[PDB]
Amino acid sequence: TAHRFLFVSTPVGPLGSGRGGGVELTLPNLAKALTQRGHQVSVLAPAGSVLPDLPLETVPGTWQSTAQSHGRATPAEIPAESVLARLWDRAHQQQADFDLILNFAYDWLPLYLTPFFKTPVAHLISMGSLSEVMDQAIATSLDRYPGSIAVHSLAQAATFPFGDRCLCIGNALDLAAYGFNPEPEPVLGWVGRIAPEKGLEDAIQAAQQAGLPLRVWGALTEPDYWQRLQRAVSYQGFVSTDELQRGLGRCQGLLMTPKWFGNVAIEALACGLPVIAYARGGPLEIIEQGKSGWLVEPDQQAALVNAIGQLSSLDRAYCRAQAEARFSLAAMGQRLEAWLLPLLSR
Amino acid sequence: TAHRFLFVSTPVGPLGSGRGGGVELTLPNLAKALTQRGHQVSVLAPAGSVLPDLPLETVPGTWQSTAQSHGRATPAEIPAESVLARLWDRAHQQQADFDLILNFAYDWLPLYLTPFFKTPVAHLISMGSLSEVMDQAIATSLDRYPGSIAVHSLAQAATFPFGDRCLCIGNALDLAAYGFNPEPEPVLGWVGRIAPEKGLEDAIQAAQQAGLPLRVWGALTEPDYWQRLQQQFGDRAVSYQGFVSTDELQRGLGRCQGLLMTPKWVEAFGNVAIEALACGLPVIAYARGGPLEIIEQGKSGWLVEPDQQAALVNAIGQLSSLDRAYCRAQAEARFSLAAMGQRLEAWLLPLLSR
Ligand SMILES: C[C@H](O)[C@H](O)C1=Nc2c(nc(N)[nH]c2=O)NC1
Ligand SMILES: C[C@H](O)[C@H](O)C1=Nc2c(nc(N)[nH]c2=O)NC1
Repeated sequence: TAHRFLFVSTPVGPLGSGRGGGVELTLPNLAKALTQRGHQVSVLAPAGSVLPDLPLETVPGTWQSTAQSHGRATPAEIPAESVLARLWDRAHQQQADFDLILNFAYDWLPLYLTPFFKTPVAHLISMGSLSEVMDQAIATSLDRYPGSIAVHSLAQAATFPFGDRCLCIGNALDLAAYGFNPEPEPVLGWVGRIAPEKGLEDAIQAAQQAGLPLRVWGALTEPDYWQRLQRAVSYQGFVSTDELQRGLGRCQGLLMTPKWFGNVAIEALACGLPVIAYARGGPLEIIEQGKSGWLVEPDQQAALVNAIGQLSSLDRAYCRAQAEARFSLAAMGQRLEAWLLPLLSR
Repeated sequence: TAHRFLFVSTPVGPLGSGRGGGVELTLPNLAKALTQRGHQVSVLAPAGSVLPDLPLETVPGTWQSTAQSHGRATPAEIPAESVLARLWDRAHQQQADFDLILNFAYDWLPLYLTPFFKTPVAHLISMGSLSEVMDQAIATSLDRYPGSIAVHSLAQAATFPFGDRCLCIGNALDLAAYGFNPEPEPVLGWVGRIAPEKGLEDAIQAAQQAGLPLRVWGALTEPDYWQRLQQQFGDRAVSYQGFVSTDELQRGLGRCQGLLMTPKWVEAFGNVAIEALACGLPVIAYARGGPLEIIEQGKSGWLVEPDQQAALVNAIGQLSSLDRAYCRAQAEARFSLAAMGQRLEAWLLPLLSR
């Protein structure tokens, strides 16, 4: 019995714009994870979204603000011509053409709508607790529909008082499309949305360690920013994952310095690129200290320097071995089936 | 054929508190207007609500911010522990116990949720255009579910582009609570919140000049304002006659020769003109918004030029031309529960499926 799934993406931005964060990696990988087992998976996402191979349906409208831009007492916002609202209205309309509906939005409304749907609606939470309304909505969903919530990390699960009631699936990626290369060259990678404050700001600043360039990937937003330390910093634009990975794989190490998934680490490993992260949040469950990467104290600009000088120690083939050992699609396949299948009956 | 209805109140505040606004009068009245015609009506409302003779279930939560205090580009807010969201969740729980659910809340969420219900949801919009997100929600609802949206006035409909596709049910009240009084005292009425920038100094000035003392009705939050009113006018000029209730209002109001109605906002539908007619009171109102379709000019009242003393003074000196018996007959004819019942049935019975 092959089942039919509908994935409703994040409303902060179009899939494959770079603006939807880590959902743009996880959504297609978890989709591919089920299609490989003979399931049908169809995606619904904001207008402007791109997705190879997969039945996609898009809807135009106003993007949802970022959640890490609002307090804890701040309410859920539904602006005019909300894309989120129209995404869900749309899912509701076709609910009977599907066996289950998985939501990837870190948003109140999808959770709230769960009992209003006849088709079972499972939810994959992507961030820690940020809002009171959001935690209350996840909790209400659990209470009525147990097992229907999931998470990637336990450090994510632990920010919730209902934390132990959420499943863990962790995170995967399509290993086949990442080429592991030994050829390293003194470069250094960094991969994300190049925001006003993501880790430049203040992680390039620790690229001085051996005056190393820091080749920067990521979708460039429309506004400007720019020059401190006079311009040894090799740049890149957005580009597909396959162009990313060739350009990335040939780094000596990848840096991560977010404020606190973050399933970028996991891409670097798939190329045998050792990760230097802050010993904080997600990275701790991905990186194995002084083996696949370094996990240093946050906010030093000194610890990182040292970490970057110790890269040659780490076996690059080991990084690639971990990535395969844990983070395959085939394993994430089973874990999704041991999450969703039971909800088709309960 | 009788049916079962579920009425879901406003999330701005409890019923029986003053915070729910005109829903505090509309909801019971429309409810009563169906029960006195065979139907059953239940009510869902926020924690604290007081509502007699009618099955009431109350719901805990944060109240919803009044829509008029937000601008047009502002989003819809759903706060943590929202009474609004919990109301509509509870309604959906019991949806199969009723033939139709009628929403009284001026908010995005109940409108968005209409296709998500198997039981028909009808919406009584209570204010004029305020937001982009609310206007589009009603618009969407109109398209998919024509005949689903009702309004109190054409003046309020006129604020929306799609106003022509809304139904005007007007308004009603329980006439038996209001005593017709054909012989009033030499006094004038004014009803509403006692604060600055609310129309009262206009009504005091025009009353005094006319040679009649004014009697007032409503909430006084700032005593310094009241003493300041006495300072610059007269101790005789204006007289507190209590808060509003409804039985105290119809007692005290019927005794006046006229209601001076001098509001600022571009409506004030505003129940009070209807209630004044119920006691056989002629209304002297500003010629704008709701009263333009309430008062028949020169027969049940006078519609006058806004913010102008001479215009009130002239209307006051023509109150005696107006038959108080007529004021009552138009309240009986246009604003009765009996009359609202057919309109509600004209509107809601076609919306029933099965
Ligand atoms: C990966 C993560 O889900 C993504 O970066 C974000 N998603 C969301 C967000 N904010 C909201 N309101 N909703 C989301 O789904 N901010 C960031
Ligand atoms: C009758 C009048 O419309 C009522 O007092 C109000 N209701 C509401 C309001 N604001 C919102 N958001 N919702 C309501 O139902 N402001 C005033």
